[PDB]
Amino acid sequence: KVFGRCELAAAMKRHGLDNYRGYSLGNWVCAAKFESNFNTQATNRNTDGSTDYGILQINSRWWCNDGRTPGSRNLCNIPCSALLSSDITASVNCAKKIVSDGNGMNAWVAWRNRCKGTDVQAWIRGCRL
Ligand SMILES: [Cl-]
Ligand SMILES: [Cl-]
Ligand SMILES: [Cl-]
Repeated sequence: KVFGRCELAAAMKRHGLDNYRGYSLGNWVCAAKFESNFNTQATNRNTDGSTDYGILQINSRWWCNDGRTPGSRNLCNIPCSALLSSDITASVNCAKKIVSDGNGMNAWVAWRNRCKGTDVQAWIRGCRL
């Protein structure tokens, strides 16, 4: 599913991501924009052989099981395929664990490089939330 910008903001809020660990909704929407362009089915293969999955490009080295990332963990206790669903529940619940892991949203390199320090509220501007 490719979400609309406000549609995704609303879904993230519904699932308790808004201001989670102090990160406003615009941060999460911005991260999703640059990780996946709001496409739940996004996948990308990393140089180390791991793969990133879903709207927040969650990585199989630590967070989910895909059966083909040697030496990896599955800390969210989910198949990576769950992160591709039109229902963002699994992605949100896993993101909550990731952002609580110590480095906040810096876990998402694209958030650090493209969202951090910017006017992230622009991502939820105009949205009925
Ligand atoms: Cl915001
Ligand atoms: Cl594996
Ligand atoms: Cl980047």
